[PDB]
Amino acid sequence: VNSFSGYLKLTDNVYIKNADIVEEAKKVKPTVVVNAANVYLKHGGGVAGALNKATNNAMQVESDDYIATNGPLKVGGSCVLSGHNLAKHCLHVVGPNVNKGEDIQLLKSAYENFNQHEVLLAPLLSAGIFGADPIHSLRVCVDTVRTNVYLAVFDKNLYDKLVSSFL
Ligand SMILES: Cc1[nH]c2ncnc(NC[C@H]3NC(=O)CC3(C)C)c2c1C
Ligand SMILES: [Cl-]
Repeated sequence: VNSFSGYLKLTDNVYIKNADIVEEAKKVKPTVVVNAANVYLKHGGGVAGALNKATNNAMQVESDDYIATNGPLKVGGSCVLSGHNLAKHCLHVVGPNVNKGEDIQLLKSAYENFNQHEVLLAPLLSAGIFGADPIHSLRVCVDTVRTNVYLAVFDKNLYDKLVSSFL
């Protein structure tokens, strides 16, 4: 049993809810919140910009130190950093950005990072301003993630479409 409330069960291990991941994290304080990151951990917009704002820019400060030490992530890669006031940990995962020409086959590699954590709160990778089809992102998620993933979908219209089209 966990504290996630109001989710629709899609599969054995995947759950979905129309919710702002920021407000959901502040309420649940999960062990792991997933950020829709880029390789430079520049959290300007989309989910990343929103999560960072909720930490009062502490996420960005920590991220800049991480990059100064380690260099950029790989597309499809991830790193674990602090969850600040939102979660114990933040798993920064780089889905491919279609508006940059990045290979969509890397979306599966991106979701594989979730399997290193028993339970996570997460957005659909490469959705929103990353330019991929959210229906496809949900499908890759279901077919790749084996640990327990709670998806927060901000847009109500999109959430309804994702549920009604789910096979
Ligand atoms: C403030 C905020 N909270 C979120 N919580 C979950 N997902 C988010 N966006 C990623 C993709 N999922 C969507 O519904 C829209 C999308 C960009 C296609 C967000 C955002 C921008
Ligand atoms: Cl986003």
